[PDB]
Parts: sequence; C-alpha cells; structure tokens
Amino acid sequence: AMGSMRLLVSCVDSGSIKEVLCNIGTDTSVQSALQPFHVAPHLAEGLKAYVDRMWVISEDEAILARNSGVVELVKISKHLKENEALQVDDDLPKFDISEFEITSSVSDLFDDAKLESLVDGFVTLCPIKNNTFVAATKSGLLHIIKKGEDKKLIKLASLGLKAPVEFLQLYDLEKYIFAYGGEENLIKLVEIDSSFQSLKQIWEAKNVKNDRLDMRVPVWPMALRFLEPSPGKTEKGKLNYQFAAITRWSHLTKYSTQHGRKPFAQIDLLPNREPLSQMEVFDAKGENVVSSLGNFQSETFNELNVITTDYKKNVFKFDGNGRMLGKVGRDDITGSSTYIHVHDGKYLLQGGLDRYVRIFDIKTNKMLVKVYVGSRINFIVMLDDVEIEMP
Repeated sequence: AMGSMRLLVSCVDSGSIKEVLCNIGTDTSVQSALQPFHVAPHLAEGLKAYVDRMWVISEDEAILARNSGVVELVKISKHLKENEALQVDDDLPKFDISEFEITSSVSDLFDDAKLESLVDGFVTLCPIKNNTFVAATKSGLLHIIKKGEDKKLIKLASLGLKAPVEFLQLYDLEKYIFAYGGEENLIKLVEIDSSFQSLKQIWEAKNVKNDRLDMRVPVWPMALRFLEPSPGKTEKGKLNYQFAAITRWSHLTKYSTQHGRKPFAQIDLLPNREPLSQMEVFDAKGENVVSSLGNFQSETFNELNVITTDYKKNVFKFDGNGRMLGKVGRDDITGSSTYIHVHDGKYLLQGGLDRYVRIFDIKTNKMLVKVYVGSRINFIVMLDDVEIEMP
C-alpha cells in the first residue's frame, strides 16, 4: 500500500536540483523518525543560474527555466540503487534513483535593460498543450519554445508584453488565452494566435475607487487563478472570463468580465496591506478541484479557497470571502515560505528560506514530511513514480 515518494527540489544557493526519496513520517530534525532513503544533488550551475521554474513533462523528461536566462531540456534516467556492504574482507529491496542530463537548451531570454525603464527572472514555464511551452519573464517576454522532431529545443517566438510581470497564468478551463499583471500593471487578458506569431490584448482591468481618506489604492497583482465562465445569459460585446488574484498589498480581488473591468470585490486579507505572494486553489477535504494548470474548476467564487504566503514566516488559508481558515505549519516554519504548491488536491508542498522541504496534508493540516536540504528553496515537484523491486 505505501511506497516512497520522489521530490525534486530547487536549491537556490548552489543553483541545483536535489532528488529526495522518503516515506510519509519523515523528519530529519528528529533522529527517531523515518529518515530519507536517498538525497543527492544534480545540475548545480551556481547561484547566478538557479532554477526559477520547473516543469516535469513525464517520468523521462523535464524542462527547467533558470535565472541565467536559460531554458534547459532534461532527460531523466532511472536505476536501482545497489545496496552495498559496509565491511569488506545481501539480497533485499531496491528503489529507483535518477540521473539528469541536459540534452538541449535555449539562451539569452532575459532583457535586463527593458526593466530599467529590478532584475529579470522567469515567472511561468507551462505547457500550452504535446511538445510546445511558454516561458515568460518579468521583463515582459513571452517565449514560445518547442521540442523539435530532432528532439532539440527551438524558439518559435518571443512576444512582447508590458513590463513588469509578476505572473502569467494560462486559461485552460475549455484561442490561447492568458492573464498577466505586476507592479502598477493592471491585470490584462491576452489572446495569442495559434501560429504563435502574434498576440493581441483583449481586456485590461480598471482600479477600484479611492478609499475613505480619498487616496489611490495601489495596484500590484502577484498571482491569479481562473474560474469557469459565468453561467447563464451573457452580453454580446463583452468577454466571459472569471478569475481571482492575490496582490502584494494584501488583496484578494475577484473579477468577472461580464460584470466589468473593475473587480467586483477587493477584500483586505490581512492588516496594513501586509505583503503577500502566491495563490493555490484547494478544497478543504483535499479534493482535486483544479485543471492541470491549477485553475479552479467551478463557476462560483463561493466555493473558492486559496493558500497564500506573506514575506515573514506564515502560510495562510482563506475562503473566497477573505475569511481566514488557518495557518499551515505555524509551529515549524520559521522562514519566508518562498514556494507553495497544492499537489493532486490533497498535499501542500512547501519550501522557503528556512531550508526545509515539507509536505502537509491539506485536510488534517498535519506535517507529513520534513527534510533539511541546507539551501533556500524556491521550487518543488512531487513524483510518485518510485519503483520497488523485491528480491
């Protein structure tokens, strides 16, 4: 029934990826708990070039976007870990570990100067959906990159967008459509034409009205997830996209395009515009309620819950009304939680400045995995392809 899981972890400090094999109940900080079966680093390219985003294509292949400005295609191989003898002068179970080789890459994908009008990095590396990929930047580039018939990467296109970009979420709940936004850069919907040779802007949000002291409410959306389209009777001459976003001034803002370009709610999640980043849909019983790009598979905001993080040490759960549901890992997380991801509905992947990779059960809120990796963490994928061979 219970076979070890396989984590790949972006290790910022040494610009590398670690594979970690471990069961549930693993805690490196408690010597009597299960320890990991295996932990090794791979592909260390240094701090200058740390991994910004990963995507795993399959057991055999993944694609990496790095802060050197470089997207790499990575072949993953497996072999059984041989169980060797300690003292030298038998046949027991074995597990799959990985070897990672870069087969091909693409370069010079940042524009540092385009930001001076602070420094570039990737904020999306998604499939467009199946061998074509989006890799977008803060400088406001949207590169389209394909795995060619020859198995090498080629750049189909580099489309301009308004800088700076915090995120670039593709719509995939039913035309290539995506949202994007950033500091003082209003959420825009964009249609890219199926040849990938151009894009058109189709929607731009409007700011909310001024506040009680008649002062402008600043704009900084940080992350966004689509809901399904508004049900029933709809105006012609207007789009029908629904989406919610978290801002860097502690907003949960909700949008329908049917309603209009202003959000129909911009709720303050926390006091004093406490800065936030990231946004993960989840259902409180651990149900998988999202598309493969994390968009919420529902047509009302009412059933929406999100997980976001502040820049201190906390990981907050909120409902679609801004009502706090609780913190995750309040006793264990001591550093800014740089990466969270809800995996298959029921697990929260977490890692940040405190150098521990963690896995929480969304439903019980229990810590299932704690593994110290000695490095700040900015990404994790969980795999569940472990082979066990018995003798």
